[PDB]
Amino acid sequence: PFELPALPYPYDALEPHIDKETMNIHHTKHHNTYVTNLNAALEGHPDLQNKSLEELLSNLEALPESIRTAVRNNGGGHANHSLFWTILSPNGGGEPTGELADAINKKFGSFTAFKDEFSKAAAGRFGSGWAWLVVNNGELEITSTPNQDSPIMEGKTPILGLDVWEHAYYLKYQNRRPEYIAAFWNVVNWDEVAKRYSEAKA
Amino acid sequence: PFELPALPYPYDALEPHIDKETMNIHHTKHHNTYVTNLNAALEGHPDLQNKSLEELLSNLEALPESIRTAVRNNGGGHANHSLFWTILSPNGGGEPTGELADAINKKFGSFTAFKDEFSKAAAGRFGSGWAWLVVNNGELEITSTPNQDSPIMEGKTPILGLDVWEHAYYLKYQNRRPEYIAAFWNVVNWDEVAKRYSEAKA
Ligand SMILES: [Mn+2]
Ligand SMILES: [Mn+2]
Repeated sequence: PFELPALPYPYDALEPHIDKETMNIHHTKHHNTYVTNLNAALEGHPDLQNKSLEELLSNLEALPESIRTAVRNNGGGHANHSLFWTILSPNGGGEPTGELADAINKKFGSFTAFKDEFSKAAAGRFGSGWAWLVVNNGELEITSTPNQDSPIMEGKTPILGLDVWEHAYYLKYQNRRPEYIAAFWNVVNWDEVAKRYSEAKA
Repeated sequence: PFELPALPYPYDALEPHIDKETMNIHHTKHHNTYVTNLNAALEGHPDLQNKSLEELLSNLEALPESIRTAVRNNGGGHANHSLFWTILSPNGGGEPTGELADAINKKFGSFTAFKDEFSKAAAGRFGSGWAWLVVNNGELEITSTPNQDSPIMEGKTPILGLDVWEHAYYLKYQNRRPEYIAAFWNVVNWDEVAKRYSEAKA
């Protein structure tokens, strides 16, 4: 079944940009709740217990109506937060390089303009949701989704996401989401984003 | 123009059920932001500037296309928090009385049963939103809405509401929303809910 992934860094590694208390609660309680509920939803269906998260979220239409919403919300929660951890790093920040930077420069004109568009999208998502950079049939684009909806449901491959649920920033930033977004850029693991872009292109 | 209402009690008054810090921030920053953004969307539209919040939210389609969303979200936020403050009280708690008590026993069986299904409605609202006791053509019903949507848009009159945006409970309760839902019952101003129920029946 599905398992809570271990973090690749200590819970305080992202200070002062994300507080360790938030990292611990976000991971051990928010994320792990999504995993347990996801597993609970599929307990009665050996049909589905051997399918990847990507397969389930691409075939939401086919799942029984009794669990469709559970898989949507808890499967999305698991998929989104699993990606989130990997694209953070205490050694992150800076700018992308190589093929990825070249792709960003062509679609958005500059890395600066990409940051602005991504920050605007993250600030504009009313209520709970996520802001994404995705690969959509070989092309980069910025989008945002509500609640725990994953772009995989729309046939898009996420390579970078920013959780803008209030639980991701309230303890430290309270209502000041924009400076949580500003702080986010100092811990982005661009090497991981590039790896995911290299893989999504295929 | 619309203005941020004064609270009829100190920020200290609902302890230990709701922390003063949250009350202060919820009022002067979250709610205030909704009011200012509502007034800003209406600037340049003097035809809309003497219409009540109820009239605005009931005919969102009549509003121009470019401000419709701003009014739904910030108008809804203003209407919802305005009601929220009035149904909290340091002298609250207990059970309803009289007309409202009979209407609740009749429709839900008993105050305990109504509490149970109102608590589950509040807990089951995924993401941001509100739990409501509304009057719908003279009849009581429990419902919930996403984000800052107000049941006034559907033609229902809210007489009691519970804010379940994470900012409403995260500083004190973090992920434990049910703990916050349970504490909410100790500060409910049932007298206010009664006056509202009395007036919606007209
Ligand atoms: Mn989250
Ligand atoms: Mn609120």
